Amino acid sequence: YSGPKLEDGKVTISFMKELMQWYKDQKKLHRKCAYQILVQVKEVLSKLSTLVETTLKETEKITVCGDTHGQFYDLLNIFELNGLPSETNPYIFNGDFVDRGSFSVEVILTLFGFKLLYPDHFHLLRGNHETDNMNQIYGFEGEVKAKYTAQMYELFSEVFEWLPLAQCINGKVLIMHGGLFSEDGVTLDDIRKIERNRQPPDSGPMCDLLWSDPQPQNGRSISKRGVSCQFGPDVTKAFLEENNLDYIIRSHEVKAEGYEVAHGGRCVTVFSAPNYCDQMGNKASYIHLQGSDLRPQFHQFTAVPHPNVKPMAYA
Ligand SMILES: C[C@]1(C(=O)O)[C@@H]2CC[C@@H](O2)[C@@]1(C)C(=O)O
Ligand SMILES: [Mn+2]
Ligand SMILES: [Mn+2]
Repeated sequence: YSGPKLEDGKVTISFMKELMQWYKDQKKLHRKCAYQILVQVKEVLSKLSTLVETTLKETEKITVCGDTHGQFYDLLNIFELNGLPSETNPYIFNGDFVDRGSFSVEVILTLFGFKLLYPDHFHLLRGNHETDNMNQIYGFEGEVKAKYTAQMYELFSEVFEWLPLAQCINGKVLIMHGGLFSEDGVTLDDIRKIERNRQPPDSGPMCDLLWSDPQPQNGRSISKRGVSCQFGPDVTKAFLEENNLDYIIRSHEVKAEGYEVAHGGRCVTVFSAPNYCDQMGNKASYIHLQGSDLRPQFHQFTAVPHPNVKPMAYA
């Protein structure tokens, strides 16, 4: 083994640079190093609140990315366009890191590595795909079994259970993978209090955060996905008012331009997997927020080449 090695058992910036190159070249991180990253990141995530609360000073910025779905070469493109993560270039990845794309292992270990390196500036929120039933079907479990072992997969599953479910910036912008709730009256404190270290239930606030979608018409509808609901602009308005928020950013749906702003400004979708599954032909985007101006600034990007491995090859 002549690949990336942790230094004194810990992630460093040089390790991360070596790792990204190793992965670009289609090589595998030694199982012992992967294991160390997973055990250490479990510890880090398990100490976090279900609702991560982050203050952005006036001179600070943050980048918000939506679904990446194992599109590792596109993840590298994000970092090339927007800079590597650091204490002055923080990131939030809003769920759905794995499944569908066939470089899910490379995406997730790169994301976990950066979480370890910059724990206060590199944020990961759970998506509906960071779950066992989804991973069993949509590629990630197959990919981990192919590259490592079932035991390694079990560890990933345990780590995913500790991913926080939402993040609030400056008490003004709430970020979650899916969206808002099937019942009125949910508060930020209710979210804080969710016991998240589990597979999601098929109903209730944890399910909704990971699974719901906005709809343009007022009200709520039964979801076509078979779980959670669609929520209209009236739902969003009431939730923002009760919680003293400005707007929400969510992900969870492909958008041709990589983003959408619904509910009159109140419900933003960001989606960061361009040409999704090598077929959708969509642009992707990421968002910049600034401490002095939390209105979203969209930055679009398009797919880059990757090795010839088909989406879902491991599913
Ligand atoms: C189909 C998708 C998936 O994750 O299964 C994939 C494509 C759009 C979005 O990401 C999706 C609907 C989601 O679950 O977030
Ligand atoms: Mn998704
Ligand atoms: Mn999703």
